[PDB]
Amino acid sequence: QYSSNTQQGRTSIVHLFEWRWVDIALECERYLAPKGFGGVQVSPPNENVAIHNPFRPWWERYQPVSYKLCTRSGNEDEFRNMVTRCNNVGVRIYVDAVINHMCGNAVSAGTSSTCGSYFNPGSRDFPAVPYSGWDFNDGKCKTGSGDIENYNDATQVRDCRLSGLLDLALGKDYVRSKIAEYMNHLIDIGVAGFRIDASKHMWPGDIKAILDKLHNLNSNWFPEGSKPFIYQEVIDLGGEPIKSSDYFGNGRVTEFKYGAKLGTVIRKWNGEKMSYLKNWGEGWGFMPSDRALVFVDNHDNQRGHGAGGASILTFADARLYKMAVGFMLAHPYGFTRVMSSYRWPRYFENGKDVNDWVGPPNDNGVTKEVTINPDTTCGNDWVCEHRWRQIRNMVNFRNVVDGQPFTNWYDNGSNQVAFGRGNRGFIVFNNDDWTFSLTLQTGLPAGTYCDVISGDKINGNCTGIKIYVSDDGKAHFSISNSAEDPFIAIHAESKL
Ligand SMILES: C[C@H]1O[C@H](O[C@H]2[C@H](O)[C@@H](O)[C@@H](O[C@@H]3C(CO)=C[C@H](N[C@H]4[C@H](O)[C@@H](O)[C@@H](O[C@H]5[C@H](O)[C@@H](O)[C@@H](O)O[C@@H]5CO)O[C@@H]4C)[C@H](O)[C@H]3O)O[C@@H]2CO)[C@H](O)[C@@H](O)[C@@H]1N
Ligand SMILES: [Ca+2]
Ligand SMILES: [Cl-]
Repeated sequence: QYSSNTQQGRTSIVHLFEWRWVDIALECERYLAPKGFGGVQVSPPNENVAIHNPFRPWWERYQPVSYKLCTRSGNEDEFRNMVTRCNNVGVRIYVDAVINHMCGNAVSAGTSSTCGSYFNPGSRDFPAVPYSGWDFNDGKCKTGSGDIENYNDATQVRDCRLSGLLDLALGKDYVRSKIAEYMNHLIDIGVAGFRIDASKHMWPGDIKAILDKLHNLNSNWFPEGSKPFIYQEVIDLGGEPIKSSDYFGNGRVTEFKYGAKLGTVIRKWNGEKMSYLKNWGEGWGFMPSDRALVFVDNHDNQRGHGAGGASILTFADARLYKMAVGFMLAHPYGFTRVMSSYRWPRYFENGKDVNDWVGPPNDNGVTKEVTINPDTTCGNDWVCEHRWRQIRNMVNFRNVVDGQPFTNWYDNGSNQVAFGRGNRGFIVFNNDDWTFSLTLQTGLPAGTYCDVISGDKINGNCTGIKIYVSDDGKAHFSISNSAEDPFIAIHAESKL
């Protein structure tokens, strides 16, 4: 469950948050494959509650009504077509699996769901599964409200209702079997693994019992005996009884300390600075590298949900965000996930965004297609971070340096730092208020290299900055603090 199952030499996944299946399939073919992306995390593919107040929020997708593959992203046929077309070009698909709970206990009964299935939360009736009152934890929870009241009590965190969401009885074999049926349907289609949503709210032993029922990956694309890649969402920032390490038996775990601390460093908040990143990783108290799923922001914390945190960097602070993402992709710690977002009407009212619920770009609830502008950016209000040159070219940097040791570290005692990955790549950052200009040891063979942050290599020339590495591996770097991108990266495949 720890191996990504990506094609050899592809090292990252991109979260195409709320994108339609037909758009993802085209994106695999035209962009992700030739650019070396390993895989795509998709939003929940299972039928959910259509919530009309507020209007079609992104979060309605975390309120399941059935395991039918019918959502605003498209139907079962479109889902199958996407997975096929992606695997056929060597790009994997990872599913966001919502298995802790069904919908909110106070949603009205009826057929207001993305596939028209009837459901009755009040009587616990979900006949398209089917589930009944017998399949929920109402009798097991011991709080007055039936909802989670206290994160200091590990038992109620697992047995009671997260924010009123109907809590599935994952202790019983019937429920475990219905969930396993859904996941096996996905695996046979050609899915390479799963983000397990709300993992903190399930017993690690109940997750195990469901994963024991899973098939091996589809033998047309994957070697015999391949297991789905599993990464679990657990928010463990310290100081509560549940620990991310309680989940290592099942797969990888999301390391939320990563993006909170890196955002603080890059913003230079709290007395922190880039020279302290010399021991980034386990030195900062993070979980082991071989268990971590890392990221700068995710779909929750980029809009103040989940753990939130003011330090989080997102597309909305583009200049610092590209640097943070650039550091993450150059550094060997963890398995990396890049976010891909949409814009929404951000409106603050006593220091909270009251529009944090807004769903993807839409026409009366119908998801807008991803259009591609002539300069290769996206229209219709999709951000497409994954197509920003500085991010895409760092996704390739990580592939080119895969397996190479962290070496040749330099720092000025403040916010000018540089490091190498073996003899395959070198990266230089200026986050200080003055120019960085210095001759440094790169570890690279002699030659002319294109800086892949400012430009691209094409036809034996560069479109941006060029760096000249001499016979002893040294090169001069000059980065103004006023630079729009104040970092430089070169690697073995950017050499002329
Ligand atoms: C009925 C309910 O509907 C709406 O709730 C929505 C939320 O606002 C959305 O954020 C979204 O939640 C998703 C989800 C549930 O499917 C789980 C994910 N993330 C969770 C995390 O798993 C939880 O543990 C919890 O995090 C807490 C930490 O564990 C604590 O340590 C501490 O830091 O507090 C945090 C915050 O409580 O909540 C996280 C968000 C998943 O990725 C989420 O996207 O969807 C739900 C369901 O629609 C309404 O917003 C709400 O008011 C209604 N009561
Ligand atoms: Ca639970
Ligand atoms: Cl996540």
